[PDB]
Amino acid sequence: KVFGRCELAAAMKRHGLDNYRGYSLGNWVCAAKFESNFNTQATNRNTDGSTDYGILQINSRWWCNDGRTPGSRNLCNIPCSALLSSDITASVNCAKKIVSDGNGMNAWVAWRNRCKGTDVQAWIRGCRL
Ligand SMILES: [Cl-]
Ligand SMILES: [Cl-]
Ligand SMILES: [Cl-]
Ligand SMILES: [Cl-]
Ligand code: NA
Ligand SMILES: [Re]
Ligand SMILES: [Re]
Repeated sequence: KVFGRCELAAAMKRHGLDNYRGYSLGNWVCAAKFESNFNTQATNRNTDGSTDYGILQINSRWWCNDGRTPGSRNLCNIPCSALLSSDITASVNCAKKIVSDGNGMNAWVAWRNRCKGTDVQAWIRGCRL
C-alpha cells in the first residue's frame, strides 16, 4: 500500500509511536517519507547483500529473516516479508525494538540526514488525529 501522509500519521498514532522513547509523531512520518515514499512494498538491496524492507526500510542483517542474508540475525523474530504488509503492525513493533537499542532514530540514515533538527511537526500539520 502507498499511504497518505495523514493516513500514515493516524495509523502510527494508533500503534503507539506518538512520543515513543521521546519521538513525536512527525519524526516517524518524516522517516517513512524519505525511506519508503510511504510505500509499504518498497525493498532495496544493500552492498553487503542485506535488503531493506517496508515503510521504514528495516534491514535483514539484524532485524528480520529473508532466508538470503548469511550470517545474519533476526532480532525481531519475523520473516522480512511481513514488513511489506499494508497492515503496518509488524513494522511498528520492530521499529520500537530498533529505536530502543541505543542510537534512537539515528538507526535510520534518512531520519538523521533529513529529519533530525528540522521542524518535524510540519509533517502532521492539518491532520485529524
Ligand atoms: Cl511531531
Ligand atoms: Cl523504493
Ligand atoms: Cl538469512
Ligand atoms: Cl534517543
Ligand atoms: Na536476518
Ligand atoms: Re484505523
Ligand atoms: Re486516535
